[PDB]
Amino acid sequence: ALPQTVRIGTDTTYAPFSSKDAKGEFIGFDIDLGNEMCKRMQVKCTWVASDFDALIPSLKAKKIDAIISSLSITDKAQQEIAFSDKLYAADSRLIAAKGSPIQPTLESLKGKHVGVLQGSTQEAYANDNWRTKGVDVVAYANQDLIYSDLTAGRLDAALQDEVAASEGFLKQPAGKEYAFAGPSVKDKKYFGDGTGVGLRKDDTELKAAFDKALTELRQDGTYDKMAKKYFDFNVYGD
Ligand SMILES: NC(=[NH2+])NCCC[C@H](N)C(=O)O
Ligand code: NA
Repeated sequence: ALPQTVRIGTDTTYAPFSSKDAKGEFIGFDIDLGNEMCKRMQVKCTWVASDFDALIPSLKAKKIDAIISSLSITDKAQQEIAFSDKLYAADSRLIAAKGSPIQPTLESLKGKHVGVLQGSTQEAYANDNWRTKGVDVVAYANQDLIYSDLTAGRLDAALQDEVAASEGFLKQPAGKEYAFAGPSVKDKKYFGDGTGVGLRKDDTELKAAFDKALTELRQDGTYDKMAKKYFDFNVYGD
């Protein structure tokens, strides 16, 4: 027994998953997935923009009903909220200036300024592994601020979801001087297993509804066709 309107929170500074076009309309793979699921659920949905670190608290306060915002399914997150089945895979990777020697290692990063999104898995990773050991880890309200501070030369590097960095910055005008610094950083504990719809633990029926719709759009090929708009690779992963 779902609500008539499902309110979905997202942070719109994470192309190609969630961002705003020139008119301020919400666009991206997340938006397409959410709208497609809502359609199949036969509910109305309202998109709600907010800073990433506000999403889980807004959810718990019932100011939104769901989060679709490249939110990784982690053990930690599941202490607070529930998730749909996996929407797509999301590894983390560092970016730095082209021809930077930088690596995602303590040895490389000590004394350098590294940007992370506040409230993200990447902030947790960097705070635990890098900030404690003397890396200047800087946390930001949103990812656009990070990209800006990076191109302004205030940051040496930045850690975020690999596909967001690549499609949303590196392959975009602002990022032509930049590249990945080292390989993706795999850490089961911190980065979880792909992303999913974030939900209140007790909203069992909403989760089942989302899961049902997600299954169905994967089954009839809609998932792959939508994904093809953004990616020429297997975004879903395993
Ligand atoms: N729309 C966004 N800004 N998403 C950031 C997601 C970062 C990371 N995957 C996390 O779950 O913490
Ligand atoms: Na599947």
